[PDB]
Amino acid sequence: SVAHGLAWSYYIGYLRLILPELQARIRTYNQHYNNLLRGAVSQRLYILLPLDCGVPDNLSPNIRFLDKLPQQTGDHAGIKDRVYSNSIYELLENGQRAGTCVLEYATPLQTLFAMSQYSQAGFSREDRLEQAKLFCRTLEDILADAPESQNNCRLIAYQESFSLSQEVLRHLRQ
Amino acid sequence: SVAHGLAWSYYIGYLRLILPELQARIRTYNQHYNNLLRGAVSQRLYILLPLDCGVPDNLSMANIRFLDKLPQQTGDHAGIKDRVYSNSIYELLENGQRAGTCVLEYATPLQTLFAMSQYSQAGFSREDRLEQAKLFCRTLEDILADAPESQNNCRLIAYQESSFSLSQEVLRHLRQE
Ligand SMILES: Nc1nc(=O)c2ncn([C@@H]3O[C@@H]4COP(=O)(O)O[C@@H]5[C@@H](O)[C@H](n6cnc7c(N)ncnc76)O[C@@H]5COP(=O)(O)O[C@@H]3[C@@H]4O)c2[nH]1
Repeated sequence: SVAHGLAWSYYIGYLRLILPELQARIRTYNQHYNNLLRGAVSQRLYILLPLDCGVPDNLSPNIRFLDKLPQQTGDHAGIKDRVYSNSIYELLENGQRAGTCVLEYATPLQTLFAMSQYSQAGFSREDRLEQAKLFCRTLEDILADAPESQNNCRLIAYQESFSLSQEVLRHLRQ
Repeated sequence: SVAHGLAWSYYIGYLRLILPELQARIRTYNQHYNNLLRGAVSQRLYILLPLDCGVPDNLSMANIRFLDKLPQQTGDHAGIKDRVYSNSIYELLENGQRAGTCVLEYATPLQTLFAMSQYSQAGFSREDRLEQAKLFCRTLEDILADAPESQNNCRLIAYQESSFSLSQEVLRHLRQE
């Protein structure tokens, strides 16, 4: 299926590569690049999984972009020093800072949305919802048995006055 | 199907983003005379599509010699600000002498197909892999044929496996202006 391939590519080509190094990158940021009065970046990659596949290019009102982690580079598929970058976000609640975390949308959901938009893909909006859920289930089952493993990332799936900050804060507060 | 999603993934999240800016990046590189004294970088992105899905991480080691990187291109995508896209320049040797210079890379989704055939949890046989790899290439060509970003700035190089010369494979396409 469509979602089966997207989920395995998200793991094979991304999570498997950046999860084993995420802990070292976050500890580097907290010790050197963090401003004096800014909070420790929580561990773990928080992955946003909107089932409607609505992915804005700019995630950054209670979610404010702070900074980027140090880059991770590697050679892949003949591209020398392919760069992997992640963004740190501040989470506001009642005007007060409630958390800071590495946060991003699952990029394959943008592919599912584009396929529903383009007639040549032959892919309906109903197909999109079924495949989005199937993507999330496959990714969870992959991570459950993955050595790089689910303990470096949290999947935040949700369907849609929904508040995205409160959704992430609920996961960030255990 | 598996290949259907990977092809659209390759177009939506990569080719449609870098192909419209590729010509201007190569031109800027060729405008520096110390770069050009090596040899000029040909236009177009040359995409290697081995049907067996054997994709090494280092193509230079695998008559194909890494030269330099093309200046990076950045953009904001899915909440990752200033995501970095990079491409590499290779010179192709023939009888010990440089015969061509081009931007060259494997299609990264073929490594997903390979890894799926390797992992039992994917439920994906080697027969499945060959079928989907051919479906991937056809679906990618049909997308590029109708893509406004267009296939006039990229070349697909599909092949399988006697001595096989990848450098000669690319050189045959590179010499077809
Ligand atoms: N050669 C090459 N250089 C690149 O910079 C690049 N960036 C993307 N792609 C390929 O285009 C297609 C779609 O791009 P994504 O949705 O962003 O990647 C999807 C995306 O779900 C995720 N991902 C990969 N790199 C990521 C990154 N740097 N940041 C966030 N997510 C990423 O993991 C998938 C597999 O990645 P790749 O298997 O490396 O190949 C991709 C894919 O085939 C690239 N291909």
